[PDB]
Amino acid sequence: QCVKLNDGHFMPVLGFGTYAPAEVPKSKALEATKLAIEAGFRHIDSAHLYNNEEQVGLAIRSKIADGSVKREDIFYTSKLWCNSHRPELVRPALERSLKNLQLDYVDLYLIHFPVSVKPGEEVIPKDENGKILFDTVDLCATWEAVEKCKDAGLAKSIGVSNFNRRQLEMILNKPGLKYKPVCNQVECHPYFNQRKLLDFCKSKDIVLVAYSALGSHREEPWVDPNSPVLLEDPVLCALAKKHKRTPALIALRYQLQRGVVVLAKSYNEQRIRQNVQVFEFQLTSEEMKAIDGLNRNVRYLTLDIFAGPPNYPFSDEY
Ligand SMILES: NC(=O)c1ccc[n+]([C@@H]2O[C@H](COP(=O)([O-])OP(=O)(O)OC[C@H]3O[C@@H](n4cnc5c(N)ncnc54)[C@H](OP(=O)(O)O)[C@@H]3O)[C@@H](O)[C@H]2O)c1
Ligand SMILES: CCCc1n[nH]c2c1[C@@H](c1cc(OC)c(O)c([N+](=O)[O-])c1)C(C#N)=C(N)O2
Repeated sequence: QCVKLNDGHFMPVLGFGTYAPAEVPKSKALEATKLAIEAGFRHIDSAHLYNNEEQVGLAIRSKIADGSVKREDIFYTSKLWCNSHRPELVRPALERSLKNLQLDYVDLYLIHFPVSVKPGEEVIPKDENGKILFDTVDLCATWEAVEKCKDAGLAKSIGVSNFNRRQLEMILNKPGLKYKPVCNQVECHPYFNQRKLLDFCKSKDIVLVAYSALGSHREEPWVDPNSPVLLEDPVLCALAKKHKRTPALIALRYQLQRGVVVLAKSYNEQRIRQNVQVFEFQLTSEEMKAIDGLNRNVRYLTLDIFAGPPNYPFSDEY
């Protein structure tokens, strides 16, 4: 149920995603994470950006308190947001998360996104023309600060998210590198299966972690409502009928059998319990091939508002 990372730690291959649109009350993140743990999830993914780490920490700690799990049974991910890329601000950011969580460490700390924005409480700072106030930071300097967090034991493992191949290489080949990223958390699903980035990551011992595995939240305005609905896919639904599972479970199983760690968000009890069933069955080679055919090379999450700066990751082929 776990993959071994390049720093020797272990990551459960199924993970619970906690992000939800703003309209959703924070109390739901607490209830949802509790249900997820009760249903079998041991890998919990969140972020400072999501503004729920207080709720997600409470859910984790309450499931420790009622004796369901030990801390060591739980793999919790946080992420450093773009308003704290500056080296001197990395640790205060992790420490703030730990304070909100009331946890002693995170199992995994990621650089959330490679484009930096102006330091401050605002997570998307803008000027009067509604333009983003970008910052200028050497992400290599950021990584060194992130490395010290592992030295200090605040994060057991460290990694990145939304990095392209060249940005991975920038870190990987950096003079005096202490720790490789253990993972690259990126968008991955049958419509955008990241084969080249996946091959690159494997070659360097980096785990690929798939977010928006089910076709994403589809939150407006962030995502075009005209974009294909992954869970309504002909092939996934046919595989679903054939295996007496669901399209969601097919999409999740696909990532597992191709060596990808896979995230899945849900605030619904039934689907939360459904999603852990990913372990109950397997696809054949021929089905895996057929899912491979689904690739459309189109992202649900482009973050156009962050395009412009030299670190915008999605302009390279991969
Ligand atoms: N840049 C980043 O690092 C980044 C970006 C995006 C996401 N993420 C992470 O990845 C997580 C998940 O990605 P995501 O939120 O974009 O979406 P997702 O996991 O691909 O899908 C979420 C949507 O699918 C629905 N759903 C869940 N299980 C289902 C099932 N069994 N059958 C049918 N529908 C189902 C959910 O509805 P219900 O809640 O009603 O069940 C929700 O609307 C996030 O929470 C976050 O942790 C990270
Ligand atoms: C910079 C904009 C931040 C932001 N605030 N609210 C958002 C975002 C976008 C986002 C960015 C993420 O990492 C960069 C991320 O981790 C996740 N996630 O977890 O779903 C979502 C987004 C999209 N698409 C949607 N629908 O809502």
